[PDB]
Amino acid sequence: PAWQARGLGTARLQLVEFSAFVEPPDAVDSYQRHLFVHISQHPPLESVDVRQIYDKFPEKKGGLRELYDRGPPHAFFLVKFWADLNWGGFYGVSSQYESLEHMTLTCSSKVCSFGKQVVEKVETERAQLEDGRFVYRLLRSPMCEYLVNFLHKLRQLPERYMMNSVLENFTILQVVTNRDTQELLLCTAYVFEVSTSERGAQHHIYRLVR
Ligand SMILES: CC(=O)CCc1c[nH]c2ccc(OCc3ccccc3)cc12
Repeated sequence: PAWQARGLGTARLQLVEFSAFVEPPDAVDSYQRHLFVHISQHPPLESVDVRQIYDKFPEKKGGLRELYDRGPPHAFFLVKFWADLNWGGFYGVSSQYESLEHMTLTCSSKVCSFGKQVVEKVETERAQLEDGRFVYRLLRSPMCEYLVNFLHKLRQLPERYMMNSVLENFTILQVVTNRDTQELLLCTAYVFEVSTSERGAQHHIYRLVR
């Protein structure tokens, strides 16, 4: 019917902002950051069948199929990114979410290659009540050396189509849960392409359904 999402969020937990970036060693003297990917959230979304992408994510325990069976279904999103790979500095990742309620969150980010987990970062964040809403800040988390090395390698490939072949097998799953209750709040699958040089980062957000 309606009650379908218009952005990457639920009624309990909206994404405010996400970005992955690099600030070069000279940012100290004149500031600059490069954004590989970026979502800012300050008509319903299109949907994609989750069965179609199981094989791109880990299986057995905390993999897509069992997370979807566990549910709740309305918390599952797919982000397609066109990443801007055109730039020993600082590689970071910043997320911010908002809720009506006070929770401690667990945020897990699982990097996967050919559908199999390679690295995983798990952080927790207690709420900070601000003007009405609660807010959850995970700003400037350092990027896993895995990704940093991946990026440098990807950057050097001589053809966009090779970058996209390589990225065809590279995925990220973000799972955010209420650390106290264990309830799942947001689950986001990321699939990746490279954008062209002078087009910067873009994205498109889908609901995951079945
Ligand atoms: C501390 C960590 O390592 C967490 C990293 C993380 C969580 N969600 C993400 C979504 C996208 C992303 O990187 C963008 C990218 C990756 C590969 C090629 C081009 C662009 C990184 C992350």
